[PDB]
Amino acid sequence: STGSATTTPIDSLDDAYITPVQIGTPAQTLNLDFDTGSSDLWVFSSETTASEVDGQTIYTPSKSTTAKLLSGATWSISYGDGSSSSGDVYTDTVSVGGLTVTGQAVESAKKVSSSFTEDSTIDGLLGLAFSTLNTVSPTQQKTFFDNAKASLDSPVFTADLGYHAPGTYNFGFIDTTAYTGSITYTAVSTKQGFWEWTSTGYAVGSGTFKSTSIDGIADTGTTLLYLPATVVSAYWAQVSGAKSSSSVGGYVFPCSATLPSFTFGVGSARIVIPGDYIDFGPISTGSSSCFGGIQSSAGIGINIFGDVALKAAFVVFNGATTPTLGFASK
Ligand SMILES: COc1nncc2c(C)n(C)c(C)c12
Repeated sequence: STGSATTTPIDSLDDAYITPVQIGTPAQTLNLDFDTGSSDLWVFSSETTASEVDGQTIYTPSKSTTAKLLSGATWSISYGDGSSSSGDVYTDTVSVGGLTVTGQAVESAKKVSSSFTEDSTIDGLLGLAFSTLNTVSPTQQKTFFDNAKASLDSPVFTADLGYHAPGTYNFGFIDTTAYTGSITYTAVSTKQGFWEWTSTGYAVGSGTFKSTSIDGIADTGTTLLYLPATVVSAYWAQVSGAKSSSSVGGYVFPCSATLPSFTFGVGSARIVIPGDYIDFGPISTGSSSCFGGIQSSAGIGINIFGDVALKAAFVVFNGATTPTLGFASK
């Protein structure tokens, strides 16, 4: 089997991407944030505290003839941005782009933090990291990909995120029309539960490439590119007036600037992030200070190849017996 679904930016900044997912019988379609940095499929639901729902579409398990309470199971998650959610668990039929898993754990939120309530466009998350990170207790549950894997034509999924435009998540096949040149594959460590790999270096604009190992994660659920402070300082030094602002929470730059590109290494290959991808617009409405898309990972504890980086590539998440990541230009 295979599946193919379109993923769409939630806003004009590409803060996140949503992908429609069918849950239950008859289908209930929710728009979920596919997140290769976590491993829970959780949704706003008929059980979510009413004052914490503000425009999201909810899953109602009592209206699904295939939903079953997973007795005694609970879940609770906290994300790198300080947001959180928790609740109980059902199993139900879940389909993505024509690919169906029966008995998928669907984690129903009883509580969500304010940042989830405030984002009316995201109805929940669909985790695509390794199932060892799944938070369900006392019986840990498998991701949608993990459950689908054995049925797929090939044990892979691909992320093809758009810049200010729709893109695609495919399961079970590699669309050879979706990228240019060849796909360069690189080793993955699953020891922390992430799609963790080592970039071979970087360049800023038309500058020379610096060969240096940068260990980080491929995370579709993180908006920005978070890299070591040395690398980030070298980038922003090329932008007149750019500075790190503790009051704003990162590097800012004049909105009048034209940003340089940023290149990252994948083995001997190179992925070029155009400068425009690094512009996140005014820090507040009407401001002439703009927020940067490359930020320091210092004080996160891990480097994160988030959407800013991933959207410049066609990315293969290879879940073969020894997982690997592939990157191609597009
Ligand atoms: C204008 O965009 C922003 N402004 N201020 C802080 C931000 C943070 C922390 N992130 C991730 C974005 C996209 C920001």
